[PDB]
Amino acid sequence: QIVVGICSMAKKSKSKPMKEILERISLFKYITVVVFEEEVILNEPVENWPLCDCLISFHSKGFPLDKAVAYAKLRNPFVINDLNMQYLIQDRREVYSILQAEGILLPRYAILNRDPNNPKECNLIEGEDHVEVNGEVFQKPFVEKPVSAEDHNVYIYYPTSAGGGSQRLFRKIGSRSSVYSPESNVRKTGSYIYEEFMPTDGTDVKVYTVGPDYAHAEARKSPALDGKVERDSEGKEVRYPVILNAREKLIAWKVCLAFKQTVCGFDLLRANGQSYVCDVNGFSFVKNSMKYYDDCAKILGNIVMRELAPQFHIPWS
Ligand SMILES: O=C(N[C@@H]1[C@@H](OP(=O)(O)O)[C@H](OP(=O)(O)O)[C@H](OP(=O)(O)O)[C@H](OP(=O)(O)O)[C@H]1OP(=O)(O)O)C(F)(F)P(=O)(O)O
Ligand SMILES: Nc1ncnc2c1ncn2[C@@H]1O[C@H](COP(=O)(O)OP(=O)(O)NP(=O)(O)O)[C@@H](O)[C@H]1O
Ligand SMILES: [Mg+2]
Ligand SMILES: [Mg+2]
Ligand SMILES: [Mg+2]
Ligand SMILES: [Mg+2]
Repeated sequence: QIVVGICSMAKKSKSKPMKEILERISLFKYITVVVFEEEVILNEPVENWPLCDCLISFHSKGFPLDKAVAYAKLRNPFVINDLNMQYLIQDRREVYSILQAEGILLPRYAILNRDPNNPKECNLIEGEDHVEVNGEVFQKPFVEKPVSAEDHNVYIYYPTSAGGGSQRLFRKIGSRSSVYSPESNVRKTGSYIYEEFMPTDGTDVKVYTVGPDYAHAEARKSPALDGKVERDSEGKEVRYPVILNAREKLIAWKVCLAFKQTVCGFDLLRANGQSYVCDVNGFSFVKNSMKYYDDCAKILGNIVMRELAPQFHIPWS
């Protein structure tokens, strides 16, 4: 049997989408799935981790990426989602630099780095209705993102013409994704990316790749609006249908290969007749789509078979 190893925190490994997809991958005649126990990932040295021929491994809060990297170096499996790139995906400055190198449209932005060892002072000038970051002017409205991609405390600053103040986004807490603050002054501690506000129809497009030639998209209400989460009868966030255009399918192809993440979530802003990438999240499954479960398991199983069938001497056409 070809062994597919799943290496992630239990919250991910035991998620509904993961269980649905692993059950379908196991339907492949020559594939066996081994899900690495969280206790083993955290507390056992990598030399005691299970063997696999193909490794599906991804960082989330609490995951020891250093260990996953050492395991891949030790055992040299076929890696679906590159582990070294998952360090860069944690840093919005590294994400944006990769997108730029790939000729991918993204909001105009500037980085404000505050050295806490070298705070003689910042390169930031603030007016009522704009900031200047290393000389570059952002008129309100503009967006302020922590450089840490794991920190979801993204602020939007409104112009005087629209009543001033700010919208403070955060990781969903039940009914809410953002709240208005009367505060008009930017944050004075930390490092941030400042970017131009892209005007959408009030929705974000979420894109989910399975290799560079498959991308499911769906839309949700922007947290940049009032911050009230729309939930269905079953208490799941309301999703709106999306079909990607030819330009957007090319963006998905580029993001998947540039970040070396077979399974990759990213966000698109449909604005000014174009589509801008504002976030790359790495490993992410579509939630509550049976057809996605079917398609994702079939593509990942076929990738494994195409890559490893020859050295296993298994017929594959
Ligand atoms: O907010 C939710 N789930 C989110 C995950 O949070 P966890 O439940 O895993 O903590 C989050 O994971 P982290 O970034 O917090 O680790 C990530 O799920 P992912 O691991 O599949 O990426 C994210 O999706 P993205 O933001 O798209 O990465 C999910 O949000 P939903 O897409 O709303 O389910 C929710 F509470 F489950 P819902 O019931 O509101 O969907
Ligand atoms: N330049 C922008 N213009 C307009 N809206 C933006 C912009 N950047 C971000 N947003 C909005 O703010 C939301 C959060 O920004 P995003 O960079 O996706 O944050 P995050 O903290 O990485 N979220 P997540 O998708 O869960 O990882 C987006 O979904 C948009 O609705
Ligand atoms: Mg099987
Ligand atoms: Mg994540
Ligand atoms: Mg996002
Ligand atoms: Mg993100």
